[PDB]
Amino acid sequence: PRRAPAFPLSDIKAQMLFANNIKAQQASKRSFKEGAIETYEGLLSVDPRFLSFKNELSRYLTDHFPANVDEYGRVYGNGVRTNFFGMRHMNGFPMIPATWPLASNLKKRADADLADGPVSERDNLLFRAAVRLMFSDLEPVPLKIRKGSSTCIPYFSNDMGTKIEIAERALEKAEEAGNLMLQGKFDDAYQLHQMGGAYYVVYRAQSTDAITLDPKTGKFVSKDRMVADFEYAVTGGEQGSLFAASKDASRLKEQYGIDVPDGFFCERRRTAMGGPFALNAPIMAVAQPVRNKIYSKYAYTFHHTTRLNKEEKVKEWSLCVATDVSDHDTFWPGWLRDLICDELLNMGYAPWWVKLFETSLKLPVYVGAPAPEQGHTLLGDPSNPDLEVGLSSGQGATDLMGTLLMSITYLVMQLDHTAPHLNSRIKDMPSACRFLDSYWQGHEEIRQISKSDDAMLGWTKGRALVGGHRLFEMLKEGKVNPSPYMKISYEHGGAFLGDILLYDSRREPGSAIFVGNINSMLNNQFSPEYGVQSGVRDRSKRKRPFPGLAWASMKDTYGACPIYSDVLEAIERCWWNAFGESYRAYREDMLKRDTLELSRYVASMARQAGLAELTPIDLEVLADPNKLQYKWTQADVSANIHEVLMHGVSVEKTERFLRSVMPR
Ligand SMILES: [Mg+2]
Ligand SMILES: [Mg+2]
Repeated sequence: PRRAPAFPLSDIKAQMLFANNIKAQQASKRSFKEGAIETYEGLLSVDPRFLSFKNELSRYLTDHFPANVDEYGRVYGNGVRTNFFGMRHMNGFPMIPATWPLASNLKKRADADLADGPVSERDNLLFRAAVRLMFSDLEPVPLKIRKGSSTCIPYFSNDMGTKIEIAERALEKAEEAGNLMLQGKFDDAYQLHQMGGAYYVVYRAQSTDAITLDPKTGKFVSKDRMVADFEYAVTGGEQGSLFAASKDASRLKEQYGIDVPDGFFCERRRTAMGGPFALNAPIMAVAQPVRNKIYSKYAYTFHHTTRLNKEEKVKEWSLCVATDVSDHDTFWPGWLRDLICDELLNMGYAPWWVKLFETSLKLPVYVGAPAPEQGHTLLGDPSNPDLEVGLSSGQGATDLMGTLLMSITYLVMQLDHTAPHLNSRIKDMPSACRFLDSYWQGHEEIRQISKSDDAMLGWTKGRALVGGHRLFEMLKEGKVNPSPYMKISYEHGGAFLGDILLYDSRREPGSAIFVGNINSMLNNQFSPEYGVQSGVRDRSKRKRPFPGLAWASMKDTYGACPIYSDVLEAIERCWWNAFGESYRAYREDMLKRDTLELSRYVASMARQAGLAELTPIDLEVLADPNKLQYKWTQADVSANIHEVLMHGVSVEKTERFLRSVMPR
């Protein structure tokens, strides 16, 4: 059922993806690379004292604080959902091999018994109503670009000046490029305007993953992560194999002379993709105004900040169901891309812009190095983009694509299983829009708070409440999938956007509280995804600009966890045993140094200003800007702090671009 074409790096089709510069050529050729991360300045992830510390601490905390999760996946008591063995990885050393990305997810969806389009007219109206509500009365804003981010295919530039030029040029030439694509002239659009080509596959670490201790043997077991070989990826699973990647770290002693303590493993590696910047810039110019609309008008469902902000909504509910979606990005349906595009055309959006948007979600993928002696292959033909990868992580609107799919998927689940009396309110497009507008503002007896694949579904008192309880029971039983669209289950230890919903003896939302996840504190402090990048002079360009700052926001973020104090004492005791030093003093010194360094980057901050004007969100984001890509948004961060991490193209250039895209 159609194997995707594949081209080696030597092929002209792959060569055309990399510009005639050292950075682009190095990216094309880069072989498999691995190494210990510099966890903190002058400390490697594989340091014997650090691994001794991790062994003692993970064992102690699991022993003294076993998980408190009930039969319905509700967290209670200590606020712990699993063991603390997730920290036991040799950070910087990945599992081998990483997966080859699936060129087509059509068979994957069909075999999982998931729909190839909207099941009913009601569902079709709801998905289309979501497009009309999300993309309608948008306001232009400056196009913000992350400092130090790559432009990927074809230039691979990390320079802000070059990035601004590329983005401004892209906004000027998007119409001409989109019109060429409408004529089927993809090669011309790419050659002239660098809009097309492929996504560049980057493999990212998921630093902590499940590890269990087998009581029978006293030996640790890592969670098996299934990977697809090249044959499986190109055939969409028709041929080739899906097998467990090797997390065995024994190899590090032989290859690198690194001592590997018992029960320490190689890290899980996830595919991530970087988009061709010239294609992403015109998409981002529309995506940011869309986020501003949904986070303002539909703030109830979509805008999530603090644990108390979430708590105020959830406390009003009679029932709260914390859902889980299996492999969201790979299962994301191409028919939704086509439905979105069709509806934007119906609204009066520029056909050339819709074509660029459509193309961004069908683009080929360049596979770098999943393992030693593997990769350097382009999947799909850039002359006619036709891939069905699901949702590409580096696309300019991925968060919105996951949010649109999932928000409607959950609403449909609530309609099907709990509220058939509301079906009469969804008769046509105007009534579908009126109903969805009301639902998204939290005005109906069925409610939700969501972001992509993370959500909490609510029921107030009323006719739907009884159905709500049956749906929860169906999820607990786990025999029937409640959705025709995605694989839905209940979360084992309900949480929403990093905050655990802590229930009491009553097991009711009214008396439940949102608390920080203590395991996330440990993940962030002892298993960061990236090293400190001490060689990158401009700190704002680093993946972890100011790691020391997270100590100042720790109490605000995690202080509400029942075992907060216990964990900090256990850390201090174990760090003393391992290093013969105070961890608290070590972090206080790092906090002082990073606070001083920060003033160099903030115009409003004098030579030794201090953190007085900064919020806990500001501090968490300066230590980890990745939180700005999955947890928070621009409006949640102080203006002077957002400027440290991002730079923009003028609103004058974006305003003119947006006028040409949008309906009359
Ligand atoms: Mg899952
Ligand atoms: Mg959830």
